Amino acid sequence: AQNPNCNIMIFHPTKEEFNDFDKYIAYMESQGAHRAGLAKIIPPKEWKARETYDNISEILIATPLQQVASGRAGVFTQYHKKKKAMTVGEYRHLANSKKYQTPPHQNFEDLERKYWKNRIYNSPIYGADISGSLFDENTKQWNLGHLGTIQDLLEKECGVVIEGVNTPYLYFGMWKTTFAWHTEDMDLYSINYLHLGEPKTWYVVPPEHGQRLERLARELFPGSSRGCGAFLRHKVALISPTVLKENGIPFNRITQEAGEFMVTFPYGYHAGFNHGFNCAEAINFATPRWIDYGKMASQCSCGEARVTFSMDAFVRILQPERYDLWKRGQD
Ligand SMILES: O=C(O)CNC(=O)C(=O)O
Ligand SMILES: [Mg+2]
Ligand code: NI
Ligand SMILES: [Zn+2]
Repeated sequence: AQNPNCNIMIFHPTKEEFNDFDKYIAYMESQGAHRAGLAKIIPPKEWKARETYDNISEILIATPLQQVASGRAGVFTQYHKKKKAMTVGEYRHLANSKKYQTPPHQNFEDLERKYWKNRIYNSPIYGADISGSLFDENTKQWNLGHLGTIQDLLEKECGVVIEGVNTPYLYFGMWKTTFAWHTEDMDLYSINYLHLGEPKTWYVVPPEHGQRLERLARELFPGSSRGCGAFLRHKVALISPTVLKENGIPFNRITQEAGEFMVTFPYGYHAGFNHGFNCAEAINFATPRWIDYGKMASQCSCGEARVTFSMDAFVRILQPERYDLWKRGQD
């Protein structure tokens, strides 16, 4: 069995290996990369996502989200308070202001310490989930707006033709902006490219141990657990590495820098934070190996998780027993 300790693997494809996306994903899995839940892919030196970022400040963040925390430093939830629209230029200036800027630090480890110590005492503003792409249309390799669609994959594997579309999303971050513990919708893969700026630290639980994290989360967030049998789908709960280690939960960590891709694998729980002003692009995708995870994915039916149009068909075809209850949650 490849990668039996479920370590995060880092890949350095050549320019030739970077041509066929699906083939490279399947290669990484042949080496056991999925067992970690997360892999890093460093593009060949000849590749670029676009020519420059000199012209992005006019993008609009229509609904910036202020991430307000409740709890204790290692075990907290966050809620998103909607703020007035601002441009990326405005948001960058805000990120760099004395109130929001990254503090002086020695290295990534010192910064990680500071994040876990102090996160809850601040409310950083995240420009998340913005439909769009920063890949040049002429970038032919690993262009996250030109991937094969999940609808087409389900059609190829299962023969059924369904409605829905699959487009990328931009994320503008600042110091302390946080992504809560989650798997993807329908336990899909994700791919995330850090276009520019400061790093992003990731934490991940191997898919084979995801239920250990869920059981801890039910213990740590007992009201939430009574409200919903899949409350991590609400994407609000944080648990620190120290707390994970105290409770024997297997996990790994890695820091993504600008110019790097990360892939999350089906049912790989992940969480993390941004080091400073940055911009990432991400999208969900599927492979044939996903289909069995899609069929078994938990679902939030309490009404909180509220998701895209395209998840309807995935539930309807892969989980017909659950469909009626899940759709009641959506409506
Ligand atoms: O970058 C972020 O804030 C969160 N991204 C992801 O969870 C992902 O790419 O799957
Ligand atoms: Mg612009
Ligand atoms: Ni994710
Ligand atoms: Zn719910």
